[PDB]
Amino acid sequence: EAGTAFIQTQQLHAAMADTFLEHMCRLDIDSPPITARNTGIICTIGPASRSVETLKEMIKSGMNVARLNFSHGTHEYHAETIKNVRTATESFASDPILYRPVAVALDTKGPEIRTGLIKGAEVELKKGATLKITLDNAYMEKCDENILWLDYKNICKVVEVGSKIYVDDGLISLQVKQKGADFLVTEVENGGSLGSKKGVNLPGAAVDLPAVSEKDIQDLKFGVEQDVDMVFASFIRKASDVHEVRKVLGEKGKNIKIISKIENHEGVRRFDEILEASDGIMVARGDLGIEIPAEKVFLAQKMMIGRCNRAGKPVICATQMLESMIKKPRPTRAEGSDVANAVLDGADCIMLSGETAKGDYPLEAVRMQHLIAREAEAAIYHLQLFEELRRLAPITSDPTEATAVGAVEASFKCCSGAIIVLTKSGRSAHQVARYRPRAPIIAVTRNPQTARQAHLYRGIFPVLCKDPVQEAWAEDVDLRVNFAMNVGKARGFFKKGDVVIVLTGWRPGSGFTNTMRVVPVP
Amino acid sequence: SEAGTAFIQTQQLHAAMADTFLEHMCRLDIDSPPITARNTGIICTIGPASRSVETLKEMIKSGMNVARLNFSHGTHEYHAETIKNVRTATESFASDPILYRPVAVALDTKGPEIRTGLIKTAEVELKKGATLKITLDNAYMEKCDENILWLDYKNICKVVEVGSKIYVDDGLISLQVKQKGADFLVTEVENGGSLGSKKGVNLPGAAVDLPAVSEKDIQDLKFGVEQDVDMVFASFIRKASDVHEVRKVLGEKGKNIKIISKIENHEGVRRFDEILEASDGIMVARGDLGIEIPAEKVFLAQKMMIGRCNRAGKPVICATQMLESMIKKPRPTRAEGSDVANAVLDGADCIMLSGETAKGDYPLEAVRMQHLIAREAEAAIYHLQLFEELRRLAPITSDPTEATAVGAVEASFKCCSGAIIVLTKSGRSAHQVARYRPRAPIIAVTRNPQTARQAHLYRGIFPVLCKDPVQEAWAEDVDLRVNFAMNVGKARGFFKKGDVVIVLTGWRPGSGFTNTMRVVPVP
Amino acid sequence: EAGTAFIQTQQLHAAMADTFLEHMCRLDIDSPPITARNTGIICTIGPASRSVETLKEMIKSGMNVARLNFSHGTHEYHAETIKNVRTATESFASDPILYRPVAVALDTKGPEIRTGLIAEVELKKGATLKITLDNKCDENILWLDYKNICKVVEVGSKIYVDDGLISLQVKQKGADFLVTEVENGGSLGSKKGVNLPGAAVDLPAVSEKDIQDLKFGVEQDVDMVFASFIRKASDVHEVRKVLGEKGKNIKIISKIENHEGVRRFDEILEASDGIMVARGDLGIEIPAEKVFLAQKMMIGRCNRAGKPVICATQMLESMIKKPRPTRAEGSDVANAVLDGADCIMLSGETAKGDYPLEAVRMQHLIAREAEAAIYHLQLFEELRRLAPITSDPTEATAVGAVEASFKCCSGAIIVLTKSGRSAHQVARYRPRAPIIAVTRNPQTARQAHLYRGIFPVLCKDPVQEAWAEDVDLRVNFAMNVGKARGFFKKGDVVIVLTGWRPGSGFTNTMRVVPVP
Repeated sequence: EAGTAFIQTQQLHAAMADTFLEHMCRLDIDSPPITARNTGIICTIGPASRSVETLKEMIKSGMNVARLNFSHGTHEYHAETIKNVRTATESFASDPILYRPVAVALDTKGPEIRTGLIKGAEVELKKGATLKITLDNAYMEKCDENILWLDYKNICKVVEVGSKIYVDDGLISLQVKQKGADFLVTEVENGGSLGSKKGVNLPGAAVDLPAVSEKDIQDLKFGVEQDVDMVFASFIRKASDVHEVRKVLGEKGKNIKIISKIENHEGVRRFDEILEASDGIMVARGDLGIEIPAEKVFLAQKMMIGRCNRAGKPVICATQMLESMIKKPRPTRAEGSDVANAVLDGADCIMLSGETAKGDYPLEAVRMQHLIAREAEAAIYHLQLFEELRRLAPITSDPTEATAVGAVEASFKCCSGAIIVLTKSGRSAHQVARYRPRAPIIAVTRNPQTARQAHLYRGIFPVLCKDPVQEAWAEDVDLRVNFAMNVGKARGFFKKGDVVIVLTGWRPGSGFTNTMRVVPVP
Repeated sequence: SEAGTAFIQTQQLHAAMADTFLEHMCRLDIDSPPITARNTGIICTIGPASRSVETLKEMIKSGMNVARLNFSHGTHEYHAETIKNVRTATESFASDPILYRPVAVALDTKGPEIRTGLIKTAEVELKKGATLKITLDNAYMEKCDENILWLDYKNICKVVEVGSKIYVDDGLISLQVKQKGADFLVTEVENGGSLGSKKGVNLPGAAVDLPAVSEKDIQDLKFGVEQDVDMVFASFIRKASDVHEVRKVLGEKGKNIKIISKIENHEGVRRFDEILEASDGIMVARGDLGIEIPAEKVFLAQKMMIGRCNRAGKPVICATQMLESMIKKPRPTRAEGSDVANAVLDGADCIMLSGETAKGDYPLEAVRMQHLIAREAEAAIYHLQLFEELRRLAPITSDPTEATAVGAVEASFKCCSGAIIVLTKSGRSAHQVARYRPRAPIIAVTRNPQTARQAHLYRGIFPVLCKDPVQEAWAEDVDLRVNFAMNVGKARGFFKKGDVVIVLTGWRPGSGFTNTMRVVPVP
Repeated sequence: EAGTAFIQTQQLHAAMADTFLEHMCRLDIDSPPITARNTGIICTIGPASRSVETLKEMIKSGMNVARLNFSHGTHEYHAETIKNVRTATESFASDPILYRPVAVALDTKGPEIRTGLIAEVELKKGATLKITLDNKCDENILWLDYKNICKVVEVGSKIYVDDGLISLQVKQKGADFLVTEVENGGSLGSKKGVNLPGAAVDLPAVSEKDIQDLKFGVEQDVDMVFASFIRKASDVHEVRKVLGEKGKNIKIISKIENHEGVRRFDEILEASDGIMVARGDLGIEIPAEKVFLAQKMMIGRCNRAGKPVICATQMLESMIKKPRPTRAEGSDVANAVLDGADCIMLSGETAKGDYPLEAVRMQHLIAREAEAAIYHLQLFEELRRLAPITSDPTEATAVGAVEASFKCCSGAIIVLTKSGRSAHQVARYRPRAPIIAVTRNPQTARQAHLYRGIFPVLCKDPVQEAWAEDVDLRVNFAMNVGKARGFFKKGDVVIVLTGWRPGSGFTNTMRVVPVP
């Protein structure tokens, strides 16, 4: 096999139900899944998971993307994580059929509001009471109940009367009564224990902090040097923030995908322009949950995933996934359901955080994610997804687009085992993925970066062809198609006598993946 | 460059197809030019008014796709020279392959007939209410008059009852049978009129037992094979065994000749399904049906038969009483414009003109007018619904050609393509596309001359005959054929630089299936 | 049973086909029709048909509306026709189950350009012909009574003569004479009709004579007016003005007879109560390759608006001399029905031909056969999707009635209506089941015939003191009419529309009711 996630046996000839309701009634928990796991698994690599050995096991169990969290660590430390990721990835390269591309993602620390120290270190903040938030440094090393300092100079500009301010990522709540001439005076809504350099969130305030801190500028230039596939850009509030990130990555980093993290109210409010400007979106439920009423976050998640699905842009669901698996070898029922529901809402990828970065069971976390994501696939109602996305786009006439919608249509009609797409940039495979076929998309490419970036898209299984370009265009095609047939047979996607859809250009160095073939598997 | 006037059919590809049939009707505009090409085939009967090489050339230029020969009259030698003139006219355009329009030759048999005897030519006046005795007794063959009538159908009596109608001379004279003898009938003249010598008889509702193929038809079918006709229109088909008989006589030499069954009576309508299964296509002969069946049911029979043909993906031709007024006038009635148009809208693949082109005074104007009406009727077809219904009825399979043909039609609607280009040897791939009824014209590129001619049986196929030799690189042989079809479509005004067309081909030489679809911008 | 059109037996639990194509595929010429005849029949009354005896037989054979052509005849002559129509109609009053309302239609003469008098001269094609106003008939000289042709004709105009049989081409005017050349040839008799292309005709839409005819119609209590030569909204407004206050309930049906009417159709429709498509007149200016489009477009727009549309002219012409129609005529009629026409009108066939009775019965036969080919599922689905999104209770109620009628395979939708409004709303959505509109207003009953699928019945019973008893009595009358006509039987289901509580007028109440 070469890993517990390698073989994902499909059955192609099930009756598709005429209604969503019937699709639900037919679910059967005693039935093994009969579909591939189509959602991407992103794991945060840190102290628990950064050894070459653990990483190999994680790749086997279904990790597609390694996330590096630049909130902590030096460049040296993260360069050594990346090197171990690439060693573990390349250890499977000897067998091109069993090689799984693994992407590297750099997640920036991003703009932050921090308190100043207690004196340096705890203080008890009293339900009711008053607290003055002060702003000049002559009060930074001394806090306690009376006063509190923080580094965001413009708080007073962006806060109004009755605004919430949260301290220590949600713990302490505050209610601003008056803006007191470059000061703030606050009623303690919640109250708890207060420490030093604790994070501050401003629900519904249009924070004025730069798109990119100087620390992020240096971390993004390191990402370019280190050849990363994508960046997760923090606290994105407007289209300009994205353009700034893109400016920093410049010409050398132009092929690096920018995933915008939506972590506050302004980001949700300005989502359309953020989406316009971005390559993808990450929904940070934890951070949204501080910034926005608890009970609206599920609305915000569903909206963002629907809009991304409509634009054909990758969306990653993040934070609070299998967080209990930091300390235990199984997740709760509720975690299972939350993960499942993100896949069912239409997420392309699910990201694991502390569960893989620093906890006691990184391996089991990956495996459990793969199990849940794969079981969720039974409850996806493919017909409706495809029918609605088809119905919700213009004429276009872009040959590659027209051919993508056709391949997906053909995949349903023929109950195909796969859609094989030959692609240099990945674009055709991405265009196929936005129409949400049931069949796996086998994206055959010679470009190693294309192959790694393809993991951002639901349903793309990237395979990296290492064979040189054959002279005769038609036999170069048959060779890449052959490689795909062999992977798909080996992963149990299909077998002899099944049918697959094949997408290609026509003749060498053509503009457009504009050629669709329906091909029996030999 | 226009050597036609049916040749240039300028299409406008970029308007939204309405979301309802009702809205499509509401948006019809008599003041704007048609934006579609003329997709139904035109079949013209060639006779004294049309058989010269010169008239035939202009008939091709005006839209004629198929030359019909009516073997009801004329000798083998008369019909052989007609066929020769059709081919001389057709081949006069071969010098420019872009202007060349394939033209098919169809042979329409006389078929089985019931005929009366002689009036000792002389006529006698039959009067309503009077009694007429019909006798089989041949001692009377030559002495028909106002009291006794001899017919040559020796089984009439087996097949008729008291109450039964008998029509004579194309429905002019009606008799109801009042007493049923063994060798004879006695009947009340219901209608009345002047009865001539050797006139045709119809038995409405009677399961007529004459042979599928007369002695004269066997001779005519063998001549068809020798003359390399493209199709036969077989008369008075009543049941599956009738079609098998025709197929047996055409035999192995005639195996590629298409058999179109003419439905001309009640039994044919009733046994339509078995006839359709056995036939290559169907011709609805409304005039004949009008005698054989209550006049006011014929429109139901037509709609029914055209529907079943569309469902089966088999050509259906509507014939008789099309632009008949144009035998003597240079313009048709409003009613005829409407009846032709409604046969197009019913789903007809082709329309056939008869005396209008065979013997009338304005053969050329009948062709021109048929083309005008058919092209305007196109605006009124709601293409989207036909396709969606045919897609949803089709038996579900994973067969690659069919998935590809359906996909190609789907893409043609979604990209508003200017054409579907299909490279086809036998024509099958192009026929598979046509049966899904795209709005866009199908340009079927073939090197097979016969394939090119027979393609006209299907609505929407514009066949072009590629003359170039087979290139050594398959990919180059494809682009050569595709380029040719591009040149043709540009010249006919189907599309232009910037537009998109759908292209269907195989994948490598021979292989098996036309399983490749490309969405190609027009260079 | 009194008459050949009375019993229209139905079978209800069909299963409608999933596609239009399957619907066509399942047509079967040997099966008797299993639906009522839903299309209205309008007959022109004239010398052959104006006797009480003939009118009675015509009613029994399916005539729903009697058209009076005021192109000819005096007020005295028409008053007597109307009196005969009403005598014949009221002869059936004595059994209310058997009583069929019959409407009277007044068709205006309108403006008419007409030639003079000399035998037939053959205008051989190409050969001169000058027109004169000087109050003589060969290839040079022809006179006509439109004093302003010269003012309205500019070198290159066309002049049609005798119902488009001839077409002359002016290309030199002389402000009193015109010098034409024959463009289309034919034989030319005496005292003919003439037309000009586009909007050239400036003659008033309502003439002094039309004003007198329309006021006559008001005093004779006619149900509808067929307004000739309507070319724009303001022609409709002038007719409505003349009919005025007293004639406010008279339906105005604008006749579309020329290219200009087609061009300005949207405003004519808006301003009219309905439309008549005069195919023959259309075919004078408009070529044969376009007339069928105009017909389909106009019937389509009428259907979308919910306004009655009548197909007229060249229907069963051959039946003027023959007792049977041709195949082509049968098809032409059937195709008007399938196009969505609410009524079909007979002209010379009933007015002056030898077989008035047979032309009616044969119209009925064809219209009833055409019903099998109508795909009611799609009509309703589409008209539902294209209706403006209102909350109007009467509209929601009508749509719900039709939907319940399909779901329940109901034998009928029974509508209790003083004004007919609710029955008209239901007919717009094209149910398969017949609409039995129960009314005590005789005008409502008569005007109902303009709408496809309405069977109007006139309740003669007095109002019951208890409202629910008054409702049950009218519904019971409807059940009886429907059983006698064979629409349904005991054990079937019907849809019933009413108001809630006495003397409303607002029909917002739907019930699903077993046939007892």
